[PDB]
Amino acid sequence: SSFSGKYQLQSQENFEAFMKAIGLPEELIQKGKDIKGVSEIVQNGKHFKFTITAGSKVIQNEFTVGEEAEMETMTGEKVKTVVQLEGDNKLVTTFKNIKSVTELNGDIITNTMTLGDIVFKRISKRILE
Amino acid sequence: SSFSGKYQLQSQENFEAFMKAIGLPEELIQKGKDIKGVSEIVQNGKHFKFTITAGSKVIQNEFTVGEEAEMETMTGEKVKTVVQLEGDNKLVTTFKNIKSVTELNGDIITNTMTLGDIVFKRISKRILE
Ligand SMILES: CCCCCCCCCCCCCCCC(=O)O
Ligand SMILES: CCCCCCCCCCCCCCCC(=O)O
Repeated sequence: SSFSGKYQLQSQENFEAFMKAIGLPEELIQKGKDIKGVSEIVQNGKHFKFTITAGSKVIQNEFTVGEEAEMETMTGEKVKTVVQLEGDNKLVTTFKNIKSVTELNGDIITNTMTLGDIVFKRISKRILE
Repeated sequence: SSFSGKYQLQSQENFEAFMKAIGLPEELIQKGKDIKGVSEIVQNGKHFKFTITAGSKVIQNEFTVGEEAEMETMTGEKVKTVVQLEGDNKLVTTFKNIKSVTELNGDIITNTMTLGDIVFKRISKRILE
């Protein structure tokens, strides 16, 4: 129903392999790979505000689903794309050669980013306030 | 008694002036000045683990009060200093020409950094899980 919440990272797979494939420096990969931080989502209808803790970087993006928006990526690049809401619990987008799926089931968000044969998966649990 | 918990930034004063004075790149100042993230402290006696969201950076430091510690600063430089306990609810340290005071008051933390005539003040609030 609503994506709003603070989410603490529980586990992830292929962080290092994904970040190397997009060109992050090895120095930032090593600094960030063990951080299990908190990301925040605020949903207002079709409007989303994301404050994402990704490794050692915090990225703050905002978009309305179905509308073209400029979003900052891990590399600092701003890509123009459209995120769609599938059902009430799946956010889907593609940018560059990455497919991204954000799925909410109960209190668990699973984010799956696919690049070639690397599936980068993050599992985060809502903080029950 | 215990600093442990997750804290969300509520307000801060003089972020830009302080970050300029320590020499942070202007591009990082502009993107970080409006981020209100979550920091986590894990305390075990005199031993502290900090996962700090500061602007657009995540900084992870560890240390024991009264022991010499090597800590990463906002610029990525590593400094050696000693963190002291003042009372039971204040951590104090000096490094370079900065004095940092971290004060716990129930569910509120006030971090005050003084650099010459600039007082960079952050007020955060415990996330109640
Ligand atoms: C598509 C623009 C964002 C680029 C950043 C990529 C790094 C992973 C992003 C996943 C965050 C999605 C929200 C769930 C919470 C989380 O996993 O932190
Ligand atoms: C003393 C070096 C720490 C790194 C410098 C980063 C600048 C901001 C540090 C303040 C964080 C203190 C913890 C309280 C929670 C918070 O304010 O996020």
